[PDB]
Amino acid sequence: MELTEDLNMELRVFFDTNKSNIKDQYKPEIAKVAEKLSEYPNATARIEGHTDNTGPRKLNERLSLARANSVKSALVNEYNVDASRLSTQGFAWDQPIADNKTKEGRAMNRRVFATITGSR
Amino acid sequence: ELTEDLNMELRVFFDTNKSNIKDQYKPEIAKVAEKLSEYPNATARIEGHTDNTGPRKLNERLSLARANSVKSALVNEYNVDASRLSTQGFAWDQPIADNKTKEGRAMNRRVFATITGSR
Repeated sequence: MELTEDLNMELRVFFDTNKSNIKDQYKPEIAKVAEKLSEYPNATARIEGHTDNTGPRKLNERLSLARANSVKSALVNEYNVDASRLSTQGFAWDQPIADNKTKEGRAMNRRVFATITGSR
Repeated sequence: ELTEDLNMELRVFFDTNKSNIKDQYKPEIAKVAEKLSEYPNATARIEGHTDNTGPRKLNERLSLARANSVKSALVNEYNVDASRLSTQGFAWDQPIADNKTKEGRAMNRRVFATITGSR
């Protein structure tokens, strides 16, 4: 007998300008991700952070990575997920998903998108 | 967004001329029923086969009887809705082993069921 269940999950977290903290509104989503990572012990997560295009380049390279690491930290420290199962990478303002010329668009760009995949 | 995809393959083997489900296969059939409940939209494609010995008509009926035997166990013993399960017999047309050997023929007298679903 061959039995496989494949998990596919996408997480989206947004941040305030120049901030890398996890706003309470996203805790329920992060909790759901931790739950599935427990339900699928072999699953891994690709966490990628981003920034809008305002401010010094290096500040944003660092900030984008800090955002991705903030999500990883929440999973690792609050939910005890094995750190090695999660990758983090920052892309500064290089991959926008919205218009940087508006407040709303910049808000969409200050984000962390994570893809969780794996089978059991 | 979140999704879970189910992919299962059940393999049941039969003795010459037989289409009964040997008790050793009940645990696996039980597992299939469990997953069909966990993934309510799942369906199964049950395909029966025979080795190349005997009349063509015997094997056309036997291959299908084997597939239906698996379907019947799920429907009657596990209350699985019949419409979610398709059955088809291929006689000896799709061997997976050499019919020249005893063990090869044993492998060919089978029913392979593919279960797919998502939630």
